[PDB]
Amino acid sequence: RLRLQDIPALTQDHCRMRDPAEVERIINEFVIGGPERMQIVSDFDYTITKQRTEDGGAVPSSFGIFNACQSLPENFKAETDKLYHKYRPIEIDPHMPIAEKVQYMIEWWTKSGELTSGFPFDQSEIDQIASKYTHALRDRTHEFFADLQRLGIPTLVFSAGLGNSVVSVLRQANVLHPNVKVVSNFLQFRDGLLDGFQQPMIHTFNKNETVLNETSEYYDLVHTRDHIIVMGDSIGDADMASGVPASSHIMKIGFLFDHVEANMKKYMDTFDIVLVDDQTMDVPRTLLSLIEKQHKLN
Ligand SMILES: Nc1ccn([C@@H]2O[C@H](CO)[C@@H](O)[C@H]2O)c(=O)n1
Ligand SMILES: [Cl-]
Ligand SMILES: [Mg+2]
Repeated sequence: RLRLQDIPALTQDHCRMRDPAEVERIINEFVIGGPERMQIVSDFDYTITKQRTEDGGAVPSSFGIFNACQSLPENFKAETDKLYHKYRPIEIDPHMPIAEKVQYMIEWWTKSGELTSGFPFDQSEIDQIASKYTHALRDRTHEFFADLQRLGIPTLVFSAGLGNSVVSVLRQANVLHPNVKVVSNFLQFRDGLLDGFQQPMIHTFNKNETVLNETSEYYDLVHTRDHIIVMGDSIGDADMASGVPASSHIMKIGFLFDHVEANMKKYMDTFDIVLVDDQTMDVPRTLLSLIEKQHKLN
């Protein structure tokens, strides 16, 4: 019974939709269903953090947060810079198929894990770096996660980055509530020393059923959660929830900032909602608020 023209955040100029009718229908499904059937799957880097800071200030990735620590050997930032310079162009190569990218991404993550080995490391360094960027989350992220917790909605942060940094940022932002789980590449510690990352490897091209599916540990938390909101700033992010078999309705929300017109067609074909230069969580928040309205009514 909800109409799109009565939902202000969806009517704004930056909100692009290939098919507003299907979006409206999905929203109505969400609200009929209630919070108890809702689940969230969100990318971290430049989805939860800002692509454009209100200030001119730059925001580093999770890996960027790690690599900026002092406890690192003096060779580390050099070697990681070399690796990045090598594999980053490949990661964002439009012409290259994903089935060709995967090998090279495997190379990147492998070499990186092997780089981060043999020296001890303290979480508090990470924390010290991460505390400077709690102010760089999208506007109303705190309120968004507050909503999620209050509604008891399982929220997954699915990241191909460095989980320690992610968790540090989220914790220090006072946003990592009991309902929030993080699946990412986490540091592995052996006998007081680093030993790469803990299996399984999560790269940019397996943020999907190959990693998150019915066999996964997290599935038991959300096997009753058939209404999914997926949030991301990259095309790949759109398939993060492909491994949930009995999902009936999925709202795919994509945040477009870089190369707006070039990527607009792809993003519109990929996401149900495309948000252009939107550094807030006001749209997902809107959805949740409708769902909660219906919840109180019942
Ligand atoms: N060892 C690695 C592996 C990946 N990356 C970059 O971080 C992004 C995930 O947050 C990936 O998309 C990738 O660009 C990195 O900086 N260092
Ligand atoms: Cl990622
Ligand atoms: Mg991202």
